[PDB]
Amino acid sequence: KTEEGKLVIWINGDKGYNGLAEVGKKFEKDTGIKVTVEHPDKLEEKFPQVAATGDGPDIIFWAHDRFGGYAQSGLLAEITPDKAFQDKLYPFTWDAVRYNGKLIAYPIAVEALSLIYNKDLLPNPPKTWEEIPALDKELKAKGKSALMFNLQEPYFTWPLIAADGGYAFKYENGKYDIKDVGVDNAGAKAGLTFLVDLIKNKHMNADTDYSIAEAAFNKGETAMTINGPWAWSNIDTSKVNYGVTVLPTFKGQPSKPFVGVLSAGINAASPNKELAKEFLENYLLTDEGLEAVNKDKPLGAVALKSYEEELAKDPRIAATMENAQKGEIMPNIPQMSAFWYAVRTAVINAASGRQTVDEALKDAQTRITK
Repeated sequence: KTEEGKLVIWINGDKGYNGLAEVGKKFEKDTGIKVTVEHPDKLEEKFPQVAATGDGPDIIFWAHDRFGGYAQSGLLAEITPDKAFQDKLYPFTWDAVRYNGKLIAYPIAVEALSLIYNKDLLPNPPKTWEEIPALDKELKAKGKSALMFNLQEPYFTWPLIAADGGYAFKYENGKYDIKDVGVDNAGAKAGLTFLVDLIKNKHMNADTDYSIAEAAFNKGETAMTINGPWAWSNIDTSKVNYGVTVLPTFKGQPSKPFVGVLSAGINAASPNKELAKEFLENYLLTDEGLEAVNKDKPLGAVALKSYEEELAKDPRIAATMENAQKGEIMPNIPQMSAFWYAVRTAVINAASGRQTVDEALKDAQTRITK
């Protein structure tokens, strides 16, 4: 039974330079509230090493997948809810942030992507995706392109082959089956086959690099750029208007890309539970500290119906809200990491010239399981 008067924060994508700067000093100002502002970068690998000691600090924000799903085995204490829940909380948010009937994680950051569109240099029916690829005919017909992006990255092919009906793993409620995979079907096959025609009908050789494709996204002068809140290079007070819209449908069904929520939590050794719940409930959960990090400057939407209700002005929470309703939550299984060996042999190997999608993709399923 020991008590202390200090807490260390850990943020990796919150930013808030001036925001947290004030709130931190304002508390100690009373007569006993000192918070240490720290931010990680590569500590992701040190965690399992520096954790074996018992977790020094006790304040860190990270997505819910590797927070409420991994901590459940390491050393993370559950959180207690207040009246903000009964008040009017989005059931679609907490209903998914449950594990073994326990709430050992809370979301306080939405990370995801938008579909970029060009001011008015792309007239067409945004009801069909196929309308996009054809845009190259009229665009290239002069000396430009309506779309430009990578081709061998897990940010385009996957989201493109997902709008067909190709599942990855069997996840119900909050657990997996054993060998239930939805890749050895007609949905995944037809999706991997279409992606190949695009590369041949566009580059006809696939010679697009990062510096080559970066040229387009850099000047965003083409109706195809994919970016997120945590992938912007150099802010700079620009003066160019950009259009943010959500992806259409394919064949009749949308695609399943990435949705992200940051779960907050403390180690199963936090001092004073009542003092923690009180300090945190009024720290990063009120106009006192919240406005600091989410009002100094808007960037991420919060899990509050009351706040978002005025939030109608910000297009971050609104635009992403479209895909969120019809999207899939990131994975939380270690076996899924094996798929990396699949995508390389499926697209890369098959794109070489001595690998057929039949034996490459189909046989790949049986290999992963055995």
